[PDB]
Amino acid sequence: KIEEGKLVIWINGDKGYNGLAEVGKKFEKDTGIKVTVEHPDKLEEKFPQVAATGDGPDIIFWAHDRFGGYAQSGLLAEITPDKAFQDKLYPFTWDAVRYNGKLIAYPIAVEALSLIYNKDLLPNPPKTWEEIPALDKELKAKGKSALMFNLQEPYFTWPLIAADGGYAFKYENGKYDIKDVGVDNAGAKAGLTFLVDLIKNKHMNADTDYSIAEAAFNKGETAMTINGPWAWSNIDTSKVNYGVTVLPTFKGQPSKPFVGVLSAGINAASPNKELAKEFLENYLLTDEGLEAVNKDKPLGAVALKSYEEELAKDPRIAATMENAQKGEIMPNIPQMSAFWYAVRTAVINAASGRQTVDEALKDAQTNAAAEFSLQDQHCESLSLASNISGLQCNASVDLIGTCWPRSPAGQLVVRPCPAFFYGVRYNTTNNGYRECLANGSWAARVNYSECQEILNE
Ligand SMILES: OC[C@H]1O[C@H](O[C@H]2[C@H](O)[C@@H](O)[C@@H](O)O[C@@H]2CO)[C@H](O)[C@@H](O)[C@@H]1O
Repeated sequence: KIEEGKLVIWINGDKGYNGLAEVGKKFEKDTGIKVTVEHPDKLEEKFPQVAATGDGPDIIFWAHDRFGGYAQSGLLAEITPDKAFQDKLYPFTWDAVRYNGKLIAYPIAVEALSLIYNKDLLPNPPKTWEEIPALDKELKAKGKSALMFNLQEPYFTWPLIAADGGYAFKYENGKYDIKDVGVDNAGAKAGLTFLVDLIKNKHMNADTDYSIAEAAFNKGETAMTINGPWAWSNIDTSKVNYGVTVLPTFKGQPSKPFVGVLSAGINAASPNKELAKEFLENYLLTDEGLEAVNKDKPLGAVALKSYEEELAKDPRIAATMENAQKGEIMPNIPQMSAFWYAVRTAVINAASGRQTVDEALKDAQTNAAAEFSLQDQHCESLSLASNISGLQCNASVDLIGTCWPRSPAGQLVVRPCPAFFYGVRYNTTNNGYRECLANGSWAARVNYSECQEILNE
């Protein structure tokens, strides 16, 4: 458990943490409270793993789209800023952090991906995606490359996939339809087909991650990169003469990046709740506070009206806003992470040719919509027919495909042993045993010691 009398904050390592550290350093010699800022790898997934065990940081910075999930697991306190404080920020940023009626975080900044290009290597930037393959074949000559960006994270490839009709969840009569998923329609299919083709013809390498693309652009090896306002800082230091511009169109349609609002949540387990509120409202979300972070790594447009009034003239902020305009603010519904993971997997499996586009994307449809396997359905039909009173274990299938049907609590359940002729599973004459516990959980212990064939296999 986190201790009382300090503040532990987590932010992504691509953001201006050292800028945030100074705000906490100003906070420290003002109230007398130690603020230590960290930036763990895989933060957005690490937070729920530590939190639910009452162990996270006090405050957490991530784009708003993950917050609905956190809120549903009960990891976030609901924030209580007065009407005076709410007026200091843009209404739409508040919408982004509003979940099931309640405000669940403080909005900080509006992020959108932009096309970044090298002016010395590329006077005029391409307007269409279709002309980049033609462009890279010219840059073959001078040992340079047209375009590299993070192909590991579907945030970067989504703008292309969304362009021609692909979407996450259908919005419908003031709500998202979590079963209606635009991940393998004609539009999404086209977009990825096009991406996959850039790698086949060797215009990009499927193993290109964030820091590979970053290093390539900033040293002058590549002509373009796709990135957000945080990236700018290092590019300045590099002294590369760069432009920030509207993302290329695909099939005459604009790229549609998913816009994120950087946001700060309060750990529901954290005792230091008022102290956390004290920090964000009075120290971070201020001209000074936000300026300090922005200097370190640019935030984009900021949620605080007053300080946004300052940054507005920056042509690069304009470009961010032009792209954000073409795209959309992400939903914050708890299914967003199932969506992201689906697309993350689709893109990588296709990127490496483990799957075709259509296989990769039909899988993504499955994944994103939280749909039931055939195996799931088969197993659930095993008890539906006969009725039990009281606590029950839900049907589930274990990692060797044994179906443990819905069963009464506190009972031993007997199922046929698995065996496999090559890929073909079948059931033997022997049995495996598993207890359904008094509390409706399946026991971790599964006795397979009589399963003669599988032991031999
Ligand atoms: O790649 C999917 C990923 O995209 C977004 O994460 C962004 C984040 O919002 C940006 O601020 C920046 O740090 O880059 C991240 C991409 O690595 C979503 O916010 C996130 O939920 C999603 O998984």
